[PDB]
Amino acid sequence: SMTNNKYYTEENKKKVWKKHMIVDKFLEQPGISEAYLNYLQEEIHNDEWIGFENEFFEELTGKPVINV
Amino acid sequence: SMTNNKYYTEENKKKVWKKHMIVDKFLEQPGISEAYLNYLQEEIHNDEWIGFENEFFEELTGKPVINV
Ligand SMILES: [Ca+2]
Repeated sequence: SMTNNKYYTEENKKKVWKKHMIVDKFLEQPGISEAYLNYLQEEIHNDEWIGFENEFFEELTGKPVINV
Repeated sequence: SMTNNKYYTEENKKKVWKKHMIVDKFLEQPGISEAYLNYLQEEIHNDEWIGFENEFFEELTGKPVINV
């Protein structure tokens, strides 16, 4: 969670990996998953997300979070 | 699956990085942020989260997701 390639350190990569594992469980909780869907349905049209087309597509259509 | 270092590839690191930015804005929405901190309060005790205590602490006390 930062747009700076300078902060894109493998230590921060691991930090972010683990925090995403934590929040992923929260997103699957009933109610929350629907409000998250509503958020994405709104956010996918927000042109501030330059270059995130593919990640918005994967989250909205329920594609896996990572590539196995 | 995110626990297996076999998939800790660089493509997956970047994918997680960008998806975590998307999810971070949702967690700042009013209502959701409270529900998330409640979730964290409950879940910190579960043994699934052994060795995630630093991340739970950072998320619980409003630390930046990455160091910076
Ligand atoms: Ca809806």
